[PDB]
Amino acid sequence: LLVPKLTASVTDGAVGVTVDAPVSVTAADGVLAAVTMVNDNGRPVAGRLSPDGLRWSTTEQLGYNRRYTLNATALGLGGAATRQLTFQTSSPAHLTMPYVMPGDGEVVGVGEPVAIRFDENIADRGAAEKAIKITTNPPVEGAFYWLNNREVRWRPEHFWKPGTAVDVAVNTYGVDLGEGMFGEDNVQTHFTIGDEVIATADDNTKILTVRVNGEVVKSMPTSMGKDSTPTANGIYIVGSRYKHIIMDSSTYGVPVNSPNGYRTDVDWATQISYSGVFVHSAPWSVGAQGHTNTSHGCLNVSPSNAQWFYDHVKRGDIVEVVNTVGGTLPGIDGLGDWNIPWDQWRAGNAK
Ligand SMILES: */C(C(=O)Nc1ccc(OC)cn1)=C(\Cl)S(=O)(=O)Cc1ccccc1Cl
Ligand SMILES: [Cl-]
Ligand SMILES: [Cl-]
Ligand code: NA
Repeated sequence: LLVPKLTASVTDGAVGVTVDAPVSVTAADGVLAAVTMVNDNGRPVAGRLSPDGLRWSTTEQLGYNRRYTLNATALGLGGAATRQLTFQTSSPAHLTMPYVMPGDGEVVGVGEPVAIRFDENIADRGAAEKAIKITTNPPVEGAFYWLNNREVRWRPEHFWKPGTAVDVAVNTYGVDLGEGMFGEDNVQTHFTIGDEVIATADDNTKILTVRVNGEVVKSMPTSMGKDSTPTANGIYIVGSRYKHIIMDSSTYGVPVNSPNGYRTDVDWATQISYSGVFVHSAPWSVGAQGHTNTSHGCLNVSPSNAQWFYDHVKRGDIVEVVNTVGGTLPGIDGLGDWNIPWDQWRAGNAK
């Protein structure tokens, strides 16, 4: 004649209960006859009893700064049992919203990292990383690395293989991300890796050679940064692409009428670094393309070739610059992720 026993995922009088998980009640030596949970305003939280009557769980996300009262009743062959539990959830000092790139359903190149950018500084980087679940198919190992206080990146050791599915579940709602900062919401994104496209700009030849799945499909002469403002070597990730884009140097503090000033509407511009390196149309430098470097760091190419590049590259394709007189693109540029050695990237910078 055992009385039914009830087990809850919460404790009476608990405080700071995180809302990153549903609340459940389980019955033994009997079944749940009724389970209810209401907040301080009397409003119930949606839940569902399992078909066998042994498990009840909330199906609606709980809220912050709330007081919940949980009531459960179990009936068994041996009698009846009831419990009442009250608890209070986390009271964030501030919330932060995550933003994920690339976009959901996108087809990206083999260089595209997963990016999760928050709208606030993240004090507990480890908590953030733990709340982000990455699925890859075919599965490959990857690791997180922070570009700054708000944006973390995830990538494998080598370029993605085409045909790879990437699933990104940012499960930050209810997660304490440090110093009272909690996740404002969850985000779900999924994308796929398309064709391997790798363009190599070699300063020795001043040719930009585009290889699609290992085959050279296009060669175009280029003029890169002049010796005083050279184009950094390294691996660049293709970012945004513009049919045309207005650029004004005074926007960033450089007068237009200075030696390094400019104010023009640029055609067929493909971004390959946050620092400002673009592939774009440079009709004025057609003669120097393939012979001498004349730009401020951009890879200048012909109008038809710049349009060709715009048409044939996608977000996440790779541009690799070699043999310039400049240094190496910073790994934390924003599109320079691949320039960090794997051992450093894997080790991370969570602490
Ligand atoms: C790239 C760049 O270096 N463009 C460039 C500078 C100078 C010359 O003279 C031959 C040719 N191309 C960029 Cl993103 S920029 O910051 O310098 C803006 C700019 C300025 C002039 C022309 C095009 C562009 Cl995108
Ligand atoms: Cl630049
Ligand atoms: Cl720029
Ligand atoms: Na309360």
